Amino acid sequence: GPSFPEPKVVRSQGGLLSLKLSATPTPLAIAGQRATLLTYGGSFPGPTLRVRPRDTVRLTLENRLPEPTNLHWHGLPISPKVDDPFLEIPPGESWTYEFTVPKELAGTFWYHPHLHGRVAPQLFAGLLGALVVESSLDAIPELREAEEHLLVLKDLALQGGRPAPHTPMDWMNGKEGDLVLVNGALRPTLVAQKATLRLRLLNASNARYYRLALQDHPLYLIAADGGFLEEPLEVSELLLAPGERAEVLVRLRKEGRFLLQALPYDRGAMGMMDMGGMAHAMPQGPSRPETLLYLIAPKNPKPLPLPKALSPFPTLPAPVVTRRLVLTEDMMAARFFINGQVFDHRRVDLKGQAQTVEVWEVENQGDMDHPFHLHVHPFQVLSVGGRPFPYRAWKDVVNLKAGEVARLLVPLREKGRTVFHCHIVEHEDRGMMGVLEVG
Ligand SMILES: [Hg+2]
Ligand SMILES: [Hg+2]
Ligand SMILES: [Hg+2]
Repeated sequence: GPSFPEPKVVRSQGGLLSLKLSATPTPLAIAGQRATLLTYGGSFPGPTLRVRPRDTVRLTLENRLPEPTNLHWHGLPISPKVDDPFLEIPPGESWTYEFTVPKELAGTFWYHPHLHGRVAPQLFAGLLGALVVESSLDAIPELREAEEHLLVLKDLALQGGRPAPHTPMDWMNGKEGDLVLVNGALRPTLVAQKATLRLRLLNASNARYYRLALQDHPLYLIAADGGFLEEPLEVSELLLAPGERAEVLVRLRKEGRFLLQALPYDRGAMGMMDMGGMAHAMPQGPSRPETLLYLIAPKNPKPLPLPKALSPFPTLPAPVVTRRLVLTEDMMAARFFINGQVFDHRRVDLKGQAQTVEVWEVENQGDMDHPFHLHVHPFQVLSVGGRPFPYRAWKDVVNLKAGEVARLLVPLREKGRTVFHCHIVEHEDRGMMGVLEVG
C-alpha cells in the first residue's frame, strides 16, 4: 500500500453520498497485533466521507453492537432533528440520517457516537471517522498543488485483544492509551513527493492532547475546526484538544527526516498517592513526548508560496444576550458540572432565538483542562484566558485550561433542542453537559 496509511475515501456521486455503514465488532490487525475493535465500515478509523456544499448525504447506520448507539455529525451546522443527540438506535436496528451539506461550509469534520453515558467506551473502542467538505478555495494553485493528507490522531490501549476497559480513574481523568496512533498506524512514515503538504488534522482521542510540533519547521494554520482562517497564520506549535480539528500547510525546507511530535503537555490529569496519611490525589504532570510520524522531505524542496488570503470571515450581527457557563469538578466522585448541575435530558438549560447572536462566557473553575463543545452552532472564539484569539474562523470545540474564561460569539442557526458539553468524553458521560433549545 501507500507508505502513509489513510482511511479509504467515500465521495459523493452526482451530488449524492448514499452509504450504509454498520457499527460492528471487527477483528483487525492494528499496530502489528490482532485486536477486535468497534468499527464503522469494517475499518479503523471509519471511512472518510468526502462531500461538497449542497450535496445530499443519506447515511444508514446499522447497529450491530450489543448496546444502543447513534451518530453525532460533529461540527456540521445542520438540524438537531437530524444530528439528534437524544436518539437511540437499539441493537440490531438501523436509522437513516439525511441532510443537505450547507452552502457556506468547508473543512474537516467527523462522525462518532453521542449517547449520554456510553460515549467514552464506544469512541475509545474505535467508533470514529472523518468527514471532509471540499471548498472552491481548494482549487487555488497554492492549495491545489499541495500534497494533501488526513491525520486522524487517536490513541488506544489493548487488553486481551480488545480495547482496555475503563477504570474508575479513567472516568475521572478521561482515558488515554499507550498506543499513540495516526490513522490507526504506529508511527507511520510519510515520504513527501511535494515540497508543500496540506495536512488535515483530527483529534479523535477520548482525552489525549496533541501539542503538535514538526522538527525544524513552523506550521501554517489555514483552517480551524469548522472553516478556513482569513489568511494563513504561522505557528511554532499547535495544540489539538479532544474533538478539535485544524488544517496546516507545511513548507519543507530541506532534504531529510523530520519527526512530527506530540510534545509534553500537562492537561491536569491526576493520580492517587499514599505517603503517610492521605490516599490523596496528585498531579500526573506533563505527558511523555510521543513521535507521531516520520516525515521524509523530497530532494531540493521548493515549497509553493503561501496563499495571501483564504476566506473572509462573516461580519456577525450585534449580540442580543450574554450567557455564563461555569465548569466545575468533583474529582473523587468523578462527577462534573455546568453551573452546579449535571446533565438531565429532560431539562432545558438555555433558551435562545434562531438567527440572533449570543456571547457565551465559558469559565473553567476546575483544575484540569476541559475542552468545550457546542453542537449545531459553530462559534467564533474571541478570547481565552483574557488573550484575544489571533485569527477569525469557525470553531466548535474550545480548550480551557484551569481558571480560564473563553468568550465566544455564537450565532444560533437551526431550531430545536441540542447539547453542549465537555469533549473529554468521560466528563460528558459523567455529567458535564447541558441542553440548549433554539426557537
Ligand atoms: Hg464530538
Ligand atoms: Hg456531543
Ligand atoms: Hg471536562
